[PDB]
Amino acid sequence: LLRILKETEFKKIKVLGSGAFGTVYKGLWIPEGEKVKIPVAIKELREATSPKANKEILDEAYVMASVDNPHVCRLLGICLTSTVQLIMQLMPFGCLLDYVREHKDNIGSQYLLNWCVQIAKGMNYLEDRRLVHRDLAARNVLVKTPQHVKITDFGRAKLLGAEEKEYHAEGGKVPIKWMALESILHRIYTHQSDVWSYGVTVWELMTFGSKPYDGIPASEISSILEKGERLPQPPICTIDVYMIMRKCWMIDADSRPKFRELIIEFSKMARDPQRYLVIQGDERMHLPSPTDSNFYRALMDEEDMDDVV
Ligand SMILES: CNc1nnc(C(C)C)c2cc(Nc3ccnc(N4CC[C@@H](O)[C@@H](F)C4)n3)ncc12
Repeated sequence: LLRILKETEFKKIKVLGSGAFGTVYKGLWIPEGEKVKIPVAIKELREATSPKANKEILDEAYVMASVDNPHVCRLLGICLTSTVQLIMQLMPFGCLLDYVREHKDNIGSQYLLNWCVQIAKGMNYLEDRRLVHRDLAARNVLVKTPQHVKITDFGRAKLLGAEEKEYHAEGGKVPIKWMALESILHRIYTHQSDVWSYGVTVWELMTFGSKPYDGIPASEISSILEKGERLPQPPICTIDVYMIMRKCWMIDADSRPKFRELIIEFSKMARDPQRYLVIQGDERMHLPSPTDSNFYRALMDEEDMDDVV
């Protein structure tokens, strides 16, 4: 289900982010000279000749091209010339981690709890398609509007065979602080280790983007986990939200909740959000509406199109 397009049909407008793996641009799809110009995000591979880097972005593209759900990001297209470029939905905002750090002062309990529900729904969808994401984290959730988020960043995701429970991973670099103990010790990943990561992701959100285990080095993490230490109760959480988090980090992976249970439990809480999260100044916090997000987008496109002239 890869739609392979010509590189010449895309103009890059602006850089939205860059890391060691590559660059994300805001681009325009221009298939007909000057008559159609449609905004898109383009992720471009830096190391065009590296077989390992090509492997990684193509695996990402494959997983991303086989998903279709409102709480999950999908691949619109690919270009395969001298390098690889993934063509993706352009969001007005970046990742949720950056979002919660920047907009801390106006984020209320209803938003935090809707985000929990939406990520669980997105993960439930992925589990139903046999996908183990293996890198769920607040930095890997995108903001489409403040009311609507989506799971992305499928570079590490694996498609389990029918009825198979586990993915046994090779060696390499891994995000220790989001991983289940069995993943650290034995390199085993499942939907229930994805549940462990989900609990860390909730904890990032409830702390408005604190780094987990801040101070403790990565190589110390499995030791402290085996000793029974876990991420601390965020200040805004009542015990009922923190217990859900703590259930996600139990040693027995089958004693962890399921994504479907997490959708039901967070839905219930979202029905009366201020009982479950205690935020000061909750009732007078303003976040942009969906129509504001379109305004912001039209505004940004106006100045960027003036810049290209
Ligand atoms: C201010 N606007 C923006 N800013 N940053 C990003 C990235 C850098 C998070 C954006 C990303 C996107 N669109 C998509 C859609 C689906 N997947 C992504 N990727 C997934 C893989 C990651 O490598 C990153 F490219 C985020 N981006 N739209 C807008 C962005």
